[PDB]
Amino acid sequence: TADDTVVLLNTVGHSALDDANFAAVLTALKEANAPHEEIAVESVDWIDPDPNSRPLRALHIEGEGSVDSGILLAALERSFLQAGGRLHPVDATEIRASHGRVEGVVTDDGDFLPAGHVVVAAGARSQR
Amino acid sequence: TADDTVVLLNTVGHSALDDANFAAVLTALKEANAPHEEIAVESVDWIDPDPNSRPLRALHIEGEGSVDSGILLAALERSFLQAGGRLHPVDATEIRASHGRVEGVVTDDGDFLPAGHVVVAAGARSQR
Repeated sequence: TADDTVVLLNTVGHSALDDANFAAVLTALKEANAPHEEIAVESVDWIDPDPNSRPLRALHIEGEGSVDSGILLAALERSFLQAGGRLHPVDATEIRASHGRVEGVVTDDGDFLPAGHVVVAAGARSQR
Repeated sequence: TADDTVVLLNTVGHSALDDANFAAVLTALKEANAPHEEIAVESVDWIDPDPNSRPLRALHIEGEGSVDSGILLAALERSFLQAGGRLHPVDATEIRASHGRVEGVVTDDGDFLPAGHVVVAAGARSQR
């Protein structure tokens, strides 16, 4: 959805975070030889801030962009099926292991799925 | 009382004045080849602003300073007497002129002072 990012510095925050972090971003960009420049705030397109909340410094970072997370998920699902992956729309309840090896996964419908590899990427539920 | 001036840009004002005027100061300094530099706000000595009112840009102007107006007035009075001036601590009430020439000044004590030269520097009362 975008190729580039503009980092804005305004005074609606702590100097001890926002001033220090703006300097650290500028430094980290220089260290990594990343393409960027400090630009005039008047050259940032579209923004129409409250003058009392407006930025006084702006940082254009080239090749630091954004994705539509919904279109990304759809494209990952599509790409998974295309490569022969199978989607089973149930939740794991329990990982089964014995003698220090994975056997598979009990699902919340009562079934058991056997496997020699289990990758846990269950977000905030992963450790539990 | 000082040799140098720091111009501060904060967001406690209109962008249409403060942003335009900061740019105009920077421009006028560059045009005149006047000694100055845009400095980090963290390098401005003494200031301890409210973070929500703090400056995000600062401009050091070299050889643009200040005087104590009270010591200046005392020094001007002293220097006037030294050069043969006489201080008469009354106010002019009326300038007298005839045949398109100054005759002198009626003072608020009722007296009349004759002169061939009258210089009006009575601040806001000068035109009246």
